[PDB]
Amino acid sequence: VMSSPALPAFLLCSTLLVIKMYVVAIITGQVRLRKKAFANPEDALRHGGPQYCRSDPDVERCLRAHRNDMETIYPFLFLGFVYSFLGPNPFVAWMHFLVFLVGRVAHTVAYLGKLRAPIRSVTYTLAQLPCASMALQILWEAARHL
Amino acid sequence: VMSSPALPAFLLCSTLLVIKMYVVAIITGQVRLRKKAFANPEDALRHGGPQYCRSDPDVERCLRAHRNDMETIYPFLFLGFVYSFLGPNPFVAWMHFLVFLVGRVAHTVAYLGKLRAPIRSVTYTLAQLPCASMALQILWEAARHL
Amino acid sequence: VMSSPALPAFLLCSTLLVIKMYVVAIITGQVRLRKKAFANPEDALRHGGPQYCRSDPDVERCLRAHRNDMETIYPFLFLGFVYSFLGPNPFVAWMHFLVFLVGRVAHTVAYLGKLRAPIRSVTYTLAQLPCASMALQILWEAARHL
Repeated sequence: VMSSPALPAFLLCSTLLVIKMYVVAIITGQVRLRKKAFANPEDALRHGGPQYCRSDPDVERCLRAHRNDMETIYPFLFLGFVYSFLGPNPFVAWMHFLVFLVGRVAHTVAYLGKLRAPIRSVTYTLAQLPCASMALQILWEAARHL
Repeated sequence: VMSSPALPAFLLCSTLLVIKMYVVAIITGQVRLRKKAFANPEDALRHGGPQYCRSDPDVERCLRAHRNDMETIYPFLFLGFVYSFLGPNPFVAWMHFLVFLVGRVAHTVAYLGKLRAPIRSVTYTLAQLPCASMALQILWEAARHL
Repeated sequence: VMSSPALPAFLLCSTLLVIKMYVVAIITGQVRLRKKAFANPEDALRHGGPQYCRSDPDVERCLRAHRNDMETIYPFLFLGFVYSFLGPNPFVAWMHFLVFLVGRVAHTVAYLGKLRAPIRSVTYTLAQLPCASMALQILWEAARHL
């Protein structure tokens, strides 16, 4: 965890984000039960009948939040790990990681809370700043070693 | 592959899971051809006409299985790799990795086989146990290094 | 970046692919605005009214391209990283990585450009060759260390 001074910060923020995605998956399963909206007939028939094999607007929203996480956290997991080893200023580094962690946690709150536009979209942009900063840094760093 | 005693177990289980996802992608393409259900008009027009640009319940099921894999295996790939280096008891470690591998392989069998509830849901929960165990371990380990 | 001779090639191709996915996300947001097709009512109400909470065929296509990237680049990110450390012939290695990079960049061009079948499907198969080559190599390498 100490092979770079930035790596505990990265691993802390990264695993909190993975746990955070795990929390989104739990919430999705609870909305499915409460609105009785199942994607599979074998699920619906178990919970009351085939008419519960149906889509629901609130389940659809949960699925959109999880998908957006996969579009952003998974690249951060690669980028921040590699960036951790480009020996960033460990302050700047956890600033990157913390900005991303705080922005992504805020993103999920704005999506599932149905918060008015443009809250969700602002949080997405903030989180992408450290990632973009990290990807450019890694690119020059790798490019100049070719 | 030996920078930690847990790492061959992790890499073996991890790559089997990646190959397993690759197998799910192959199956999806075969259902699309057999039911003639294409997502894109350029695909449909190539296979018989625009009326084959259509959704199918069995293709939809394949897409749900692949998506659930992305929600779970990809975090395991990060978590199990990092956990491999927290020097777990290499028995416990491959127990984590094997429980996850066996549970996820069982999950895909239950989804695409249309197995009665709650088989698919039980397999998902078993696989998430080692991941949750791994994420908590990594969190304390990184937190205490900050 | 030099802990293996294959690793700069891998990191260069990998981050270009991550940036490439980031570009796909940007394009998706622009199609949503131009066709006025929003997935959330809080978004639609902000851009003209609830009738703009609607699906669009061109937004749907962008989402399919991003999803396919997640199915393929994310495993490459794991596989190519690990393969980088199995000390491949650094020529073969960047050949793997370059074939994947060039194939995946071509895949996105064929999807969003609505190119006639089977262009998109050919590019997907080319990119999967190095990944399959990498996964088999990692599997034997890890299996024989168990």
